[PDB]
Amino acid sequence: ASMQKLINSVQNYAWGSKTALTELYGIANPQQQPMAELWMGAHPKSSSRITTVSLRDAIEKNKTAMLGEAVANRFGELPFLFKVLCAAQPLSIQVHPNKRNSEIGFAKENAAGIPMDAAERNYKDPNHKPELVFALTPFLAMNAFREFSDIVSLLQPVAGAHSAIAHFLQVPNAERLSQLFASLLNMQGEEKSRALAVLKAALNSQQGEPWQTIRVISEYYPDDSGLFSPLLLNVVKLNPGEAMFLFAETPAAYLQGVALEVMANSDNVLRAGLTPKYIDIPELVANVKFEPKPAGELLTAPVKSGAELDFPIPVDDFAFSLHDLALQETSIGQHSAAILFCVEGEAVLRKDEQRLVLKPGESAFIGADESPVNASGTGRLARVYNKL
Repeated sequence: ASMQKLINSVQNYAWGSKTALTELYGIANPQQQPMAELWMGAHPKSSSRITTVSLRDAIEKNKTAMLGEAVANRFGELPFLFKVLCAAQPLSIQVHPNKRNSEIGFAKENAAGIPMDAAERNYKDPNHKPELVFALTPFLAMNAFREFSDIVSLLQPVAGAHSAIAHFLQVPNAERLSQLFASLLNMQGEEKSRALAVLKAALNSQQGEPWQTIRVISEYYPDDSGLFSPLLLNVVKLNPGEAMFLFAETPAAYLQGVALEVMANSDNVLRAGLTPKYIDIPELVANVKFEPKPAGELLTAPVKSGAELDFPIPVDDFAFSLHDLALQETSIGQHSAAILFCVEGEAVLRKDEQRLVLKPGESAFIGADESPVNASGTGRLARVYNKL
């Protein structure tokens, strides 16, 4: 009644793990389909359900009661989508355009009648909202350009791969990094073969990172210019419990591991490597900020208050927090809708006389009108909500 145990959709994309969700959370998979994403939210294409009715429909009927006044007024819907992402294969490198360009791209595609579900559709929102990724198992990824001196150092053993690399080495700056980035992506035929050969040779003469990451990617993307991108972008291996923001105009890729993912329901994606799909390179370059981001600034620094561990997000759309469960009840309240997810151990949620048990991988939806709820047990409980 007050606490709705969620029935969640599993997107079976080809790149998904066949065993990850089953091993971690005991979720059934007898056909051994690749389970890529567990969706917790009210996305129109595949909303979570409550005991069954659609959560989206449940929210539609009583928005102010379910979402709260603040969220209803600001967004008019559940403003976030909460996912468990299981990367068995490396995914494409993606850029999320900024607000200004997101409006134009969104408008451009709408002006040409491009449907929202079409494969050509890159822009599905007239705004940039950030994305938080939170590691559940060791999570390999790429995020943002390295310091120019770091890129210089890493490009030395493959200087002869392409003239644009040599060009960047002469003057390591933003505009030549942009030229390098675009030229790499635009390599064709024997220009591509020559460059790749030089890289594959360097793999045998270089050790450690990011050369090991290139080897891991090359199994799935052997004939792809994106194999050079770990030399340009920071390779990050998040330990369980660490988190990362996806920034606008900043190339990033999820390579392997299991992680929680909070985002806005609609997303804008320009592919930037590790993909068979066509890439509009001028549009990509126009939507990329070629400014180095040091490794220290990649991880989101959380804030611990009591048993709550908040990961501050620079926008009101969604908030993320971990709650260390104890045997004594602690109150988990909010002025908005919340989705509670049991990360590990076990979570007993209580609202008056109602009790709801959540084993790892299970989740519950708490409406704004049913806050607060008392949580006890062991392990950690993850919450997505709004600080409004």
